[PDB]
Amino acid sequence: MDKFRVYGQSRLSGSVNISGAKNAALPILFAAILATEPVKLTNVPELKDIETTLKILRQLGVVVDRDATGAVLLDASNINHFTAPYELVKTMRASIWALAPLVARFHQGQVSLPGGCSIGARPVDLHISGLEKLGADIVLEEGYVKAQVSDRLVGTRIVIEKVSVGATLSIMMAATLAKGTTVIENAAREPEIVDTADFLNKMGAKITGAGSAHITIEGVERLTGCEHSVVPDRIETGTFLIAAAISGGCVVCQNTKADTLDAVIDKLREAGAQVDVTENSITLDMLGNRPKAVNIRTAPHPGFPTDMQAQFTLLNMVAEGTSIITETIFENRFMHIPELIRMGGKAEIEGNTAVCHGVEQLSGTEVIATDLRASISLVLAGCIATGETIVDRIYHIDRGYEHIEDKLRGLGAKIERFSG
Amino acid sequence: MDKFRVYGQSRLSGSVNISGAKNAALPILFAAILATEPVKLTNVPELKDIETTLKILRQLGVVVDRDATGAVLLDASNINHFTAPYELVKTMRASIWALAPLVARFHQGQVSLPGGCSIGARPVDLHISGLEKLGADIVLEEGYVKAQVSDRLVGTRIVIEKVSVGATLSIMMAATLAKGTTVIENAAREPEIVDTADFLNKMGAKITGAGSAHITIEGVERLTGCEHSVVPDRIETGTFLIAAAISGGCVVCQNTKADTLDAVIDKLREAGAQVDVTENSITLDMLGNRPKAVNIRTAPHPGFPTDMQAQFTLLNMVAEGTSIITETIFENRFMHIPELIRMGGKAEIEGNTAVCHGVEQLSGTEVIATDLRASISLVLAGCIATGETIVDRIYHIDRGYEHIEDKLRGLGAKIERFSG
Ligand SMILES: CC(=O)N[C@H]1[C@@H](OP(=O)(O)OP(=O)(O)OC[C@H]2O[C@@H](n3ccc(=O)[nH]c3=O)[C@H](O)[C@@H]2O)O[C@H](CO)[C@@H](O)[C@@H]1O
Ligand SMILES: CC(=O)N[C@H]1[C@@H](OP(=O)(O)OP(=O)(O)OC[C@H]2O[C@@H](n3ccc(=O)[nH]c3=O)[C@H](O)[C@@H]2O)O[C@H](CO)[C@@H](O)[C@@H]1O
Repeated sequence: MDKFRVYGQSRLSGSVNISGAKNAALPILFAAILATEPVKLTNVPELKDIETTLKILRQLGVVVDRDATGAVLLDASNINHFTAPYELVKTMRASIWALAPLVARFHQGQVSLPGGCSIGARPVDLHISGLEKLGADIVLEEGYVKAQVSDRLVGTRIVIEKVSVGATLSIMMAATLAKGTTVIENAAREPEIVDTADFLNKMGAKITGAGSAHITIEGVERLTGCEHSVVPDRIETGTFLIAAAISGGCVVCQNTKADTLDAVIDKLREAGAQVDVTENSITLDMLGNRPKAVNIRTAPHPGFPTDMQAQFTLLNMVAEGTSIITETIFENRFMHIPELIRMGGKAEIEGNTAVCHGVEQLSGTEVIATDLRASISLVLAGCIATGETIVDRIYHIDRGYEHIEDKLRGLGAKIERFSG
Repeated sequence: MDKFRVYGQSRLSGSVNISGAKNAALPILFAAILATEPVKLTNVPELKDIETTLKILRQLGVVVDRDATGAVLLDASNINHFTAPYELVKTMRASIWALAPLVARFHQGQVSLPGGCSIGARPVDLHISGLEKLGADIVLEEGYVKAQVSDRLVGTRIVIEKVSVGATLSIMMAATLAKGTTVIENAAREPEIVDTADFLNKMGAKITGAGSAHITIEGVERLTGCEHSVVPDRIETGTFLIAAAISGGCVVCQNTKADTLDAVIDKLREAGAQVDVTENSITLDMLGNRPKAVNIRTAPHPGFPTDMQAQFTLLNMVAEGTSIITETIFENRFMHIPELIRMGGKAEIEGNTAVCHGVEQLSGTEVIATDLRASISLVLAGCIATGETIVDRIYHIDRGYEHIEDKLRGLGAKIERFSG
């Protein structure tokens, strides 16, 4: 079981290159099940979630591999299996995205129903419901969501009652091959949804409104292929900007997208940080100052992203003053708080809210990671805490961050991967 | 990684012997740190939690082992180490109970601060707070809760603002050796607390009011030793009564305690079960009938116990009608719902409430265990579901149930433990 050994107080400063969004690459890879011609994806991060997706894709008949240039070449021209197996699905619930394109293109699909997840209740009722409105017959047999449709899907008006990133993407994917026009009202607006829509359009789709709560899709017979550069990862960017904010350092993020982090950037400024945004980079200079506590409320884009919640919890735990953190997306995503309390942090939880009291310094000790995106807060804490910190079960971190040790070391952090 | 293979529909009927309460044996074993003379505990279940406690106890200088008769012999006359190490504490947060007796008897103690736990936020602020009111100086250093006191503790009035089983037990333990009298208002009333108090009294303690919200303890210089038979486990009993209730069978639980399951028994009757209570046994006969849905609201004893919540969720998922399950103890203890949904169950979660719709039959498939007490619901589901069911990560089950496969097989269930 790999662990991270991170050392005493450090000023995190320097340059770091931002990779493509994990959550844009993932849905794009599943959407690729629709491509009848070669696909070439660039700027795809190198982390476990991508590898798992490739394993699922390959067992469907898709030929896909990353070459020496780092680009992902994919050929889905001969899919001959239409099931995403339980053995793989259980490791990454996002694989539910395989159902939509499979049934839209091949009129049948099967995916293991995602079970429980630590961070909260995550049913996929909205995905099923949306596909059913497009004309799909779906049943649950032996733990598998089985979808079938006698003819091409049929576009129609669809109002998702809850703001859902996943459901918005499943429905949109399926809608690209449906007969007529589909309209997704109350659609999630996340930047990854915009990128997937742009990807599909480059292959012949006709999607407009992506980024808004009103999506319009004019179905087509089939999609071809394309080359696509994945949109910069706003969460990785936010995470590194936070690295400087919590250490009083100065960090420059390269290859960023200016407008996908407004909520995060505003909070960093509210906390006392100076941030400079150029078309392709973002620089945060904490001017060697301690952060000022700021309240946080997670919500769908463009509001504050839940994937940046833990990162900001850490910022608040070392800031000056008291703050209120409210999580409205996943009601049980505070696992990092008690791990941070072990390091000297001060906070109290009540429902979906946490009230933190900032402290001057954290102290190193052993802590456990459990959330692929949120747990990064523990590694960051190790970088600014006194003495030594041991972050166990970092395999979670490897699912949501590429070359995390190299990128952090590049900012002055003393971190080494070991086992035993 | 061990898993359970359980087979198709079965009527669970027969006799099963109930063991001592895991949660009475655990606090009693930590309370034993106070004993200056030999201790002999009988009716102690054989499950992982006991083994972990013994490992912690042994590294303190306590000589303790279960003999061939199954009895646990303990000698804490020569404790020479006063730290419960992170390596052990992280596997069972209940080890926090080691701090109270250590500081009360040796005036110093050290225990790793429990980190995060899947089922919910579980701080121990009340334990620390209570010990501090008794005269202990406590600090958090390098992830360890360090307690110290220059002289014997001093008894005083203590009002725990929240109903807490753990805090009620830490404070009571420490109070037995404090100077003067301690009064614990708003104390938790659980049967295991009554049993621990009876155990301590047999060693010279002077505790009255256990079982009520008002505990009175007259401190003494030192405690001696005794022989004690652990109180029957109400949760294991409830679990087996439920086995019959969900399968229309008839089960007889031997060596039970009549009055520790009133809430559970009433709900079973509300659900259509016939239950006969004798001084030493409880029999549930479902008369081969399907259960009638019943609402559930968890709360401190004598209300409905959270440790029986999943078990009843399963009962509701196969009952007739709709039900509302509200969890007020641990807000994130519904992990079993999505695993049960995979088996054909119907339910929707909203906050700390789950609304279930009973179905006629469940269907076998693979599911994952994650809660030492709650996950037993998944194994039970396997017993009544059609076809085959695979319950993975049963090591959790082994922490909270002794010889679970043997006891279930003894009721007609087809279950086998395997790996790979
Ligand atoms: C692979 C991926 O991109 N994962 C991201 C995606 O997850 P995810 O796909 O789950 O995001 P959703 O926006 O769909 O849903 C968030 C909330 O909606 C609920 N819900 C969702 C679907 C449904 O059918 N029914 C339902 O009740 C969920 O239980 C949860 O409370 O968005 C989250 C919020 O930005 C991120 O933290 C995840 O990292
Ligand atoms: C070893 C053992 O006996 N474990 C049992 C014990 O756990 P446990 O010792 O945690 O029980 P508690 O009754 O003390 O507490 C339950 C609730 O109180 C909160 N709390 C508790 C202590 C504290 O200092 N601060 C605080 O906020 C917890 O976060 C939780 O929400 O009771 C639970 C409820 O019967 C059972 O499900 C556990 O299996």
